Amino acid sequence: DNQHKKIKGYRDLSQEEIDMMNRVKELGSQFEKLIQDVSDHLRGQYNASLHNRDEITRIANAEPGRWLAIGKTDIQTGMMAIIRAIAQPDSF
Amino acid sequence: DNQHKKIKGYRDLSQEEIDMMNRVKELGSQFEKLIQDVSDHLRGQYNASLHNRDEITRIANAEPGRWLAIGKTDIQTGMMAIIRAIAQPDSF
Amino acid sequence: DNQHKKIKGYRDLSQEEIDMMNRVKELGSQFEKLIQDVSDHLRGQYNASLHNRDEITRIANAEPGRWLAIGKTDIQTGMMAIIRAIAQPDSF
Amino acid sequence: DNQHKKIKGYRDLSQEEIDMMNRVKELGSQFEKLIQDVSDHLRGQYNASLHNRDEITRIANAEPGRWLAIGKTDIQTGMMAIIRAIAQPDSF
Amino acid sequence: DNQHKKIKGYRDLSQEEIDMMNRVKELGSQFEKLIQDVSDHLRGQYNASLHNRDEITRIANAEPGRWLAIGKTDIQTGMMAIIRAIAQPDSF
Amino acid sequence: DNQHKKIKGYRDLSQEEIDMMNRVKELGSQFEKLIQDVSDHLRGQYNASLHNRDEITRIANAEPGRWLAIGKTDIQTGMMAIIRAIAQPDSF
Ligand SMILES: Nc1nc(=O)c2ncn([C@@H]3O[C@@H]4COP(=O)(O)O[C@H]5[C@@H](O)[C@H](n6cnc7c(N)ncnc76)O[C@@H]5COP(=O)(O)O[C@@H]3[C@@H]4O)c2[nH]1
Ligand SMILES: Nc1nc(=O)c2ncn([C@@H]3O[C@@H]4COP(=O)(O)O[C@H]5[C@@H](O)[C@H](n6cnc7c(N)ncnc76)O[C@@H]5COP(=O)(O)O[C@@H]3[C@@H]4O)c2[nH]1
Ligand SMILES: Nc1nc(=O)c2ncn([C@@H]3O[C@@H]4COP(=O)(O)O[C@H]5[C@@H](O)[C@H](n6cnc7c(N)ncnc76)O[C@@H]5COP(=O)(O)O[C@@H]3[C@@H]4O)c2[nH]1
Repeated sequence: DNQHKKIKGYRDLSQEEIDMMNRVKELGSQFEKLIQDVSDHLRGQYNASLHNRDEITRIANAEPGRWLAIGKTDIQTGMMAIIRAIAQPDSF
Repeated sequence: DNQHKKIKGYRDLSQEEIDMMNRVKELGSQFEKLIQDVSDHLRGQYNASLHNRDEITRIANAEPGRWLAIGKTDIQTGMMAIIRAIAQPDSF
Repeated sequence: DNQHKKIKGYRDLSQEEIDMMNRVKELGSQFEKLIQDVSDHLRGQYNASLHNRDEITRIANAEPGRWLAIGKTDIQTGMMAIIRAIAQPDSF
Repeated sequence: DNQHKKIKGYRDLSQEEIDMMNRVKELGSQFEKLIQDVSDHLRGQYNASLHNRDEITRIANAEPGRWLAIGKTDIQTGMMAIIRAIAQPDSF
Repeated sequence: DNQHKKIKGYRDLSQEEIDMMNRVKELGSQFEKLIQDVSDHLRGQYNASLHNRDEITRIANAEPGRWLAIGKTDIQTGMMAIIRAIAQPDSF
Repeated sequence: DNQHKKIKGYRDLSQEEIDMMNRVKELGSQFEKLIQDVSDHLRGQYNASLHNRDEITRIANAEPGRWLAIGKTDIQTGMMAIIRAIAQPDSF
């Protein structure tokens, strides 16, 4: 019970603050779905092109799965930073 | 006309690809609105607390405007990386 | 009371988990002190060298205050990522 | 001998500067130990929960090992940036 | 034809702008070659030292391939950010 | 003399290693010049458009100076990471 009191820097949050944090989290869920959809597109693109070496080489050179992972991490850490701006912990 | 042909690594894109890129951009617009709303909350919070030194010191120590800017940059660069995964330029 | 239940993805945490999170936060406090000490060194270095244009130009070109801010942000976001690995939210 | 003279932008450093850089490196060693401890916790958590599919799915969805790696990289690059603020190379 | 008009925020670009963007891309190609050369050095270093456990352990602890990948990503995203400063999309 | 021995994790470097590190630094100097050129373009663009509010608003919304600074930092930290892959310090 009341885990936050045990965590350093955590402070009490009002309903407005919690609602804003949850708004950020919800938008992120939409990004997650978009990322899954892009991953699904990539899976199809790769499959459609196996045996067509030129396209497989082009896709390997574009590295789209690596870039999608980069984007996912930036989206998640940006969400965390916005939420920190709302929640405002009293610690480094 | 056809600026992309002049830009290195840029390739022709199908309507499905362009639609996915635009989907990413649209979700980002929603993030922009959320960020503005958080900035507006912060402006109000600061204003409501001027002359209450303890709260002004607490807010200064939490640095919420800096964290909001950090989050904005991560959201934008993540969008760029997801869009690169869709668009797949043929260059470093 | 029990703010975490209202925040999406947040889950109950055991004492061991909270103790590890707090360990991360404590180490960060040590980094904060080190960063302040470096900022103090920089303030002195700059002061000692005003009127010695060559050194002031060299310091301006090294941009040490900007680099210290870069380091501070990376330390804080790394702390946040380690703490997320311990706390393990059930959301994007 | 005197490798630094051969490296562009590297400049001579006083004992105080070297001591501060080493202070940063030492604090980092403490972070390394903490990261290993978290990795050990994660290994145990996973092991304790194999055959309990719901928990294994939850852990896979939280991606704590990926987040721990993210945190490690941010800690290391932040250390590098703080050390650059102390050492102040005369190059881009 | 004219894919840019279909992509949100994309604007018409003059020849000077496109030439600057391509200048960035070209410099990046030079970085790609340097990165390949470093990867080749690492491959040789590892090979030359197999059976010399102490050196293999030292290399594993330095993690140079991971650091090279980190550097590659930072170079590519920095290129993207400079190009965005030139191209100036009218969107988030 | 021999400052590196006093810095933790620093190891002796061969001429080939130092030459590769310097190659990275040199390429970076080329990036610095390109960044200055882009900054100069931006200064001119802004100047040419003062009193044309629509263009000044568009430029303010694109935030090209902020994006150029983002790119500069990513280029510099990527250089640092590549150089760490060559130099291979024996510390966290
Ligand atoms: N002042 C204050 N009071 C709070 O109650 C509170 N709760 C969170 N925060 C801070 O918000 C910011 C963003 O949170 P996010 O959920 O994105 O990341 C969180 C989330 O991924 C995870 N986490 C924290 N608590 C829990 C929890 N109870 N369950 C699951 N995951 C958790 O660990 C990350 C980092 O936490 P901190 O980096 O220590 O504090 C956070 C951070 O500064 C708070 N700040
Ligand atoms: N002016 C100046 N004089 C110096 O003697 C000096 N030594 C280091 N630095 C700069 O400090 C900053 C942080 O150093 P860190 O050790 O975290 O990263 C270092 C470290 O990981 C690695 N490295 C450099 N020299 C060695 C070395 N001799 N042995 C092992 N690793 C080394 O390569 C990284 C990047 O070096 P640079 O990015 O070229 O210069 C560094 C950087 O700006 C110096 N700056
Ligand atoms: N205003 C404007 N008009 C343009 O014509 C234009 N073209 C690109 N940009 C923006 O430049 C910046 C850097 O571009 P880079 O090529 O590094 O990344 C690009 C590139 O990796 C990829 N991409 C975009 N279009 C194509 C394309 N036609 N073919 C291949 N890859 C493409 O997707 C990345 C992100 O694009 P955005 O993040 O939506 O817009 C870019 C970005 O802001 C433009 N901005």
